[PDB]
Amino acid sequence: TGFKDFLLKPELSRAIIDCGFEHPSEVQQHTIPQSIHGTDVLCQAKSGLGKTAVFVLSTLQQLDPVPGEVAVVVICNARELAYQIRNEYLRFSKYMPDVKTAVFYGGTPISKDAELLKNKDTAPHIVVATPGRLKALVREKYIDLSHVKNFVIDECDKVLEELDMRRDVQEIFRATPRDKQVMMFSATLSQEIRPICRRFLQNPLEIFVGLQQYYIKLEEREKNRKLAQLLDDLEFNQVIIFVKSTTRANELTKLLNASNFPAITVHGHMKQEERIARYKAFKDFEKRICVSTDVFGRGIDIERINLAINYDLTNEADQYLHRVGRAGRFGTKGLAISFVSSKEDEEVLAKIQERFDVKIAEFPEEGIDPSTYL
Amino acid sequence: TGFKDFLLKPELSRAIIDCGFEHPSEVQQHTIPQSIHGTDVLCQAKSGLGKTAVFVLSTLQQLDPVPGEVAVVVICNARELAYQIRNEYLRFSKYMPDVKTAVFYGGTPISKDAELLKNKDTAPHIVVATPGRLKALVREKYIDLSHVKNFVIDECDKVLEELDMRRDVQEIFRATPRDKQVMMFSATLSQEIRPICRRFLQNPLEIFVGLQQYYIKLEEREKNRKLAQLLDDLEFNQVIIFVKSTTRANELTKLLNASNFPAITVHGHMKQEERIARYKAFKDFEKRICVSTDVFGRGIDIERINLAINYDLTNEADQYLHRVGRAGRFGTKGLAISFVSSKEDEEVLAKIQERFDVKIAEFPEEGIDPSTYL
Repeated sequence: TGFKDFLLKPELSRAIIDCGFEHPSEVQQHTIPQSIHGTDVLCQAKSGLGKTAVFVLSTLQQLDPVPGEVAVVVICNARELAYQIRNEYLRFSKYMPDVKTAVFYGGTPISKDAELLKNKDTAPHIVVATPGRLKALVREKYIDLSHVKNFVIDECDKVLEELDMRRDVQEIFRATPRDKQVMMFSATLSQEIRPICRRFLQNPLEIFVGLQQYYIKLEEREKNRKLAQLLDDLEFNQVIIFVKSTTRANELTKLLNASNFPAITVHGHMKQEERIARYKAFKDFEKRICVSTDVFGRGIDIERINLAINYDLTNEADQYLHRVGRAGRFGTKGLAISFVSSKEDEEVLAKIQERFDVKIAEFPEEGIDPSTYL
Repeated sequence: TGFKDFLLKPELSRAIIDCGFEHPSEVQQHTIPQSIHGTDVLCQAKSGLGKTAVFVLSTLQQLDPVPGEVAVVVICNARELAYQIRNEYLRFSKYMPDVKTAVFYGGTPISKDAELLKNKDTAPHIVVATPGRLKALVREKYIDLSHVKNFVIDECDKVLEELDMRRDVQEIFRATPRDKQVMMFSATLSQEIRPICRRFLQNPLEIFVGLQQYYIKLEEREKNRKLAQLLDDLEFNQVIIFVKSTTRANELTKLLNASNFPAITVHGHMKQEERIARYKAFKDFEKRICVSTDVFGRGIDIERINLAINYDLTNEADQYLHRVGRAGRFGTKGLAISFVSSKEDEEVLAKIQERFDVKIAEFPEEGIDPSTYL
């Protein structure tokens, strides 16, 4: 239990242990201890290495709940991301009954958010939101932000370069006390956006920047039968299958369900009500197979994924490393298999091995030992 | 026939007259005459003011076809845009039987492009392509670019800032003679991309930078019957109907098709194979009605749209001006009608009129004269 060295509340440490966390990532070791003191944070870390837990655990530790009073505000760029972030607040405030959280975004009647804000059972101490609706709550005085002590902007580079989101965020930022902690996070903080960020911070802490791999050389007409055989022989907990288009995702998923391989699919061109519903179905282990485009190529963390299959290879090596990264989370065991069915699959597979030193061996025809990836 | 003052081939001028062109836009007046001489061009012009006709008519005038020899190469960033550009070459080479053109992009077997390149009926003098596939044609020597005299990069700022496209484009650019004409076009040429552009030019010519509005105050349950009546009484060529959500787009479009109002819909939550298929169906006048979210609120240019209906009003005035801008393209006649069904429709309609000086009159109960918008 490495997080207990941060000297956090016993309710926090207990919830962190129920979430499977045992070793803090490097961004959390470099940010959490000094963020607890209320120091402003401008943080950059690579995709999926745990920036959410930084400001979630930090604000939850500084929080002392005052009833009916919003103390923490978190801003992101997308509605489902806000829903995801609020669900992380719920899981770490598991054993803090006094804490109440709410999320707000467009697409829902704003009158119901007003009622939820006044109710004594739902009056939130922590508010996650998208800039548009939260501004529509500040300006119609459905919410009071005169007591905010923690102001968080996630994906701050996108929030502050899009100018309609910047106006809303700055309107929200001017309803808060000036003597608050401000924290910003993004995997990409270019030299051109950092000066814009600094106009919200005051002397901030600035942080800047087991997987077995095989390939199979085959033809496109042989992918369906070889994949079905792979899923019958390999012993996996959950598998993610990456495809290069949405049409190939839906058609492959339809053939998997027809062949007694229960699978779901997530991609663009789909209603977000449906994208999230299947995301939760796969995340909560109702089906062991997920076919998706690069919409799940980065960041997604599902601990039961120990098999990633590149049904279609990527154009460049960087996306490949993020794809196979979905398996073997937190240095656990995993297995990655890529299909090489054309000329660029061979040059991109050729360009992956010099970049990372990995010899992506050809999948042996006799198969592999289950112990070598379990 | 203003284009005849450029002193172009009689076959070109004749095809230009069949395309309805009669007056050159300012970008074409400032670029075409000096581009005909083979002078390098770095051109910036606003969206939709005719940059395609600049390099299309210019290369077609300089072209003297040599059989089996590629003389002109055009690079864009998207596959459908390449298909669109090649179709513009077809329409202006209408009366030039010697000219042959081809387009190449991913998603198709590359062996068939090789066969099309060798065939004496299809060996192209002008090649439009996306950087990925054209590089895969140069490096496997399916195409010969040792004779290119005109090299065009459309949307050059996107082609050269994305680095996988820059590598491919520079690999293609090194298979061409160095003493060729190079032309680049984009609506956005920031100060940061122009030095990168100049490394391909040599002393280039550098060019840098009627709507009737009404509203109807009604209730939400009355929108369907009032819209159906509006589409039966008003005389429009094509109509765009803007909705605030994707669920309301699909349900409204389904009711329109049931009531003998053939319509299509484009929005998020949809497979992009399907989004584009309906975009082309509406753009090519197969159905006169399109229901969409703000995915078509900006930029989209369809000349037959003379009626825009705000079935759901926007949150802020800026998006309203872009929405109604889809009708009456290039200063032609148009008609805009917005539904006011709640309190903010009234304050946002209130805030539109001070910003733009327009008195958006209430739609008269007796209807409006067809002459006032035709």
